[PDB]
Amino acid sequence: VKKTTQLKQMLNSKDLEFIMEAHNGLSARIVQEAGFKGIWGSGLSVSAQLGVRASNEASWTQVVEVLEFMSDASDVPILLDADTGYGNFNNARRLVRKLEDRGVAGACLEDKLFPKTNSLHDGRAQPLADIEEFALKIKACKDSQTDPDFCIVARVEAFIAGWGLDEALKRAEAYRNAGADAILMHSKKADPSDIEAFMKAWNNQGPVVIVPTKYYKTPTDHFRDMGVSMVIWANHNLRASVSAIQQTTKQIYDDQSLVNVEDKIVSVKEIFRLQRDDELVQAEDKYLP
Amino acid sequence: VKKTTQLKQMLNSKDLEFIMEAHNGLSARIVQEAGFKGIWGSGLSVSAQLGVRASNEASWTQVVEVLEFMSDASDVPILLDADTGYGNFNNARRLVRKLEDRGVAGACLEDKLFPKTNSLHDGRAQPLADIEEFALKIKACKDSQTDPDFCIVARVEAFIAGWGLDEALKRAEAYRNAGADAILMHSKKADPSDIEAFMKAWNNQGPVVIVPTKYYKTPTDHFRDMGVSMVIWANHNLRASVSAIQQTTKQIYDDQSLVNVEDKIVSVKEIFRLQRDDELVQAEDKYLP
Amino acid sequence: VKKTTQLKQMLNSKDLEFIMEAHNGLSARIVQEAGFKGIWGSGLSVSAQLGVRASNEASWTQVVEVLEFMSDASDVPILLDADTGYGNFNNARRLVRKLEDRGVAGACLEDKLFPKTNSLHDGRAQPLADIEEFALKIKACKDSQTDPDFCIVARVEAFIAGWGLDEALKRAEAYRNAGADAILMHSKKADPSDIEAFMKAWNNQGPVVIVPTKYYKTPTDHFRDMGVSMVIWANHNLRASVSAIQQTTKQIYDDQSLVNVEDKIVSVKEIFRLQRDDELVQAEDKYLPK
Amino acid sequence: VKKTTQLKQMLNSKDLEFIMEAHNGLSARIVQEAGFKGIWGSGLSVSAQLGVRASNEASWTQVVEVLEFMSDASDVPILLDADTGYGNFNNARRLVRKLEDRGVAGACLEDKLFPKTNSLHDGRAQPLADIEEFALKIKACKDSQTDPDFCIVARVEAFIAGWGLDEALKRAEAYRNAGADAILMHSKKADPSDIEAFMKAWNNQGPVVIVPTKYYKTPTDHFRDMGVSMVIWANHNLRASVSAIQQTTKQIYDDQSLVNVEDKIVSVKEIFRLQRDDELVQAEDKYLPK
Repeated sequence: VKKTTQLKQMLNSKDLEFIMEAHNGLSARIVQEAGFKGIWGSGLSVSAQLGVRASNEASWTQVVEVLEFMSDASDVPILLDADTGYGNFNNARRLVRKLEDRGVAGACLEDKLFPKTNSLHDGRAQPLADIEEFALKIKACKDSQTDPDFCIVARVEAFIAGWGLDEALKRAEAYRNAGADAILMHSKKADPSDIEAFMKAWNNQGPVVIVPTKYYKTPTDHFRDMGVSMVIWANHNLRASVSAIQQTTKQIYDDQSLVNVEDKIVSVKEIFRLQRDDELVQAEDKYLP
Repeated sequence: VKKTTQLKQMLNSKDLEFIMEAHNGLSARIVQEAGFKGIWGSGLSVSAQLGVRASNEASWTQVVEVLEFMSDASDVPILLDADTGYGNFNNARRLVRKLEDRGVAGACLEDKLFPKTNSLHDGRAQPLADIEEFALKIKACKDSQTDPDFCIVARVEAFIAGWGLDEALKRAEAYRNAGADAILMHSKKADPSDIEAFMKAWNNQGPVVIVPTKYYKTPTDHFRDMGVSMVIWANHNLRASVSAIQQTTKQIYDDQSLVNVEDKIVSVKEIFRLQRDDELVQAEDKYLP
Repeated sequence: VKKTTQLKQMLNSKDLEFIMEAHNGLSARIVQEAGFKGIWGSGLSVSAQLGVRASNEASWTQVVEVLEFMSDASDVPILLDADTGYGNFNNARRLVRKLEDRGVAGACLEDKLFPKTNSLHDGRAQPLADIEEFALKIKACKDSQTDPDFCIVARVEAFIAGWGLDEALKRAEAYRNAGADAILMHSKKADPSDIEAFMKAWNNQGPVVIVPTKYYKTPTDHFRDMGVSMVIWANHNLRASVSAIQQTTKQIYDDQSLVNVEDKIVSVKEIFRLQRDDELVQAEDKYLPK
Repeated sequence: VKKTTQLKQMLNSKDLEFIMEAHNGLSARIVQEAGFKGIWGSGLSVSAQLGVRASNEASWTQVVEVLEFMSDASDVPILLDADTGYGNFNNARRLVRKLEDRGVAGACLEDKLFPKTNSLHDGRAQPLADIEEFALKIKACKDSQTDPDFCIVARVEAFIAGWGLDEALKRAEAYRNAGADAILMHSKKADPSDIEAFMKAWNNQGPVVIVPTKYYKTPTDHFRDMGVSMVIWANHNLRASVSAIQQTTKQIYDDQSLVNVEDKIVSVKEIFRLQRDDELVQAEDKYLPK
């Protein structure tokens, strides 16, 4: 079954689904091997592994190539955190076609104003992309896909930006009506109130995706009770990697020896297995004289 | 001081120097922050993070771009594990110019036959690149660099391939005479005998670089006693990352919650700091109205 | 009707087919609008447009990227001249998988030693890739396609390398038996004698592709008579482009004016048409608020 | 003499300078061999050769990559038409840093709204990027160059956008004050009236670059009289290339022969020369065993 279809089924299923963040081919393979039915191509993680910020410093094609390697290394669908589509509807649909061709299952586009044009840090709510413009962007992507199952998730930034439930609902409905396959409802809060308020008002007009990072103490059954469709574990592999690399690097730096890390890290043979080195060995014996 | 010069000084200094493996921009930054004077752009790690094998599946330009991101994220020199130069002398010197332009400090080229043309698994020693050909490849790289301090490290595979000290010495001397800035003498052994045998016979004709991965129990002072110039901690950040990602992924998969990983990984704010998010914030306040 | 299938039908059709060289997205669209049923992604042309030599200087992914834009800009199949596959069978199949993914219809691989290991130029015949190695490379490529109709064309370098017909025949049969969709038989003669000799000895064991650049005075019907499946017009758009650019640049350099070129070149409106600018104009009208 | 410096001296020289458009490594080398002291990395040409529209469809890194091959194939400075910098000041400076690193000598940024947010076509004058935003973008670019001589040219869209001379002057002064090495003043008229009006009001506050594509009948000496620093021949190699490719492809399509093109296009030997194939031949002789 196509990865696009796999993701689409997840978004539309009656069960709470989960997708795990991965930021490179290696990361993607590990997530797949763990049993996750889906991968979250975190915009934060992809940019951070590259050493750059998540402000579209890396080009959209550079992001796409990272995801191409991720897609090549996984059988489960990857939902790409594509920010706002890297431009207008045209850049978004072009991105969609490229993701589609590389095997990526869907793209998550957010209704934030892009790029940042001013710098005002008052208490005001932050203006977002015009609703009709973003709805038309969603429509353009849906209209441009060649795989009817490719998914477009519309991330509503109303709560994050300082607006309220009414703005969140209006945007969610506009994007869902524009054809979004799911709505990712997000919040900056350390509790699930925004999510709760939205789900109550949403009346299940379509699948809802959430990112519990800040309110991670919330019992997962509470999301099920609310009919949430999918949970995204957004950036934990990247955060775990940094801890390990920082710890491993300092230890070696301090010891000028490998004695205190050798027993704490996977073997090199485990690395070869993750690269599927044996498939190549077999291939070499078959295709080389 | 230029990164090339930084690396060159390290190779020629009277002290045992160390460089730590890094496989992406994030990794490179962490190694730098830890205090390492140099970074080892591991061929194994770069390919593995991409989810592919270390058999030049990723193109040389794809490797170069990974290193471009690494170089952009570090001030210390990166010595790239460039396998055999991805082709003949011409591909090697072209690679050298691109690495040079991206800020990479040096390239390590090995005298293995590339690409693998046959598959015979007998006990015979494995044939390597013709000595004159490889020496000429080294010469071409040295002759093509526009930065006189860019470094070319010649990795001698004689011991690994099954040949002995005499072949290792002959190759080392030929490459050193061809202008190699240092000789990386490697072995597959779980003890330092090959390294010991070579250093005894080498009579310090030039800097020697080693990779203690398999004989990591060896006391580091023993390398100093032998006059080794540099130690490469080859792949430990990649191996540490995989352990963390595998552990973190399984935990979340099992718990369907973040409660058991949140306290074990770096915060998201630590990720922003590694991306130098504050420099951008400052820049936005200065360059945006 | 996938491009792969289109190219495959052309190779297996009963008529002499023709593919025109193109080296970028722009020339690919022009070749298509001209009515050509196929495009030749020339190694000489693609490397030349980039300003590098045709010796694997640009990486295979940079080449694939050029081909991606060409594929996007054309509805007809593109057959890429992929040298030897940029490495061994593994590099070759990964290349095929990437070309498939981007809409490229086929790849032409040649059996020469790669990369160059020595510079001896004595009159001797140049050694080629080991017949079995290359045959297995072809098989590895066929075995790894996800699209059954993707085409692998095997170019035999025997005549060019100095070997005779026997060796040209041996290699071709070997590559055909390995699964090549067609054999590209080439020679460095200014006459079609190597081709006539091979076609006679071949005995229609498979579609044969030729490049008549050097023996261009040979009537095309002669190729139909020999039962040649396809002809490649290998590099004339690149050569024509260079002539035009040199003359135009020279004219402007000398005149310090555009007066003597403006009437000899396409208008800017034609460029916009070739870019399909109007489609975007239409899309903005539909997808951007008023 | 770095390319950056070369381009900068041209912008600040007392003579009317000229840069020829090129869109790939091949045309860049041709422009150079013709004697042009500079190259115009046209946004129209680069996007067109790729077969896409000039609306930021190809990513900035794909554009930079094309420019990298162009830089490698030329010894004279290339001024890249970088639209608006592909985003805000941050995307613009990262672009400048990458262009510097690859040998590109300068970047031309324009003050139009990017990307397009709406499709209203009422007669109204089109709004542009906020003058302060763009000025700060220019400054951010100047502030981030590692090479002091890298050039930032600011293209003013006021006349084209429907605004008058006052606004064209306001923007230009603003961008010049921010540190632009030159101002590219453009108009969509078939006469140089907008340029004459601006040059008169400008009062030589800085080098001015123009593109006389639309008013090409205007004597070039007239631009010298106005004190114009540089002229850009914006897209004639691309236009000439398209003419040549269409004719050549058509000729071959109709004749199913190369007979009527072989004598009208450059020989293959000229392509090898342009690729500098002989240098590689010489290098192999020296670096490959016998």
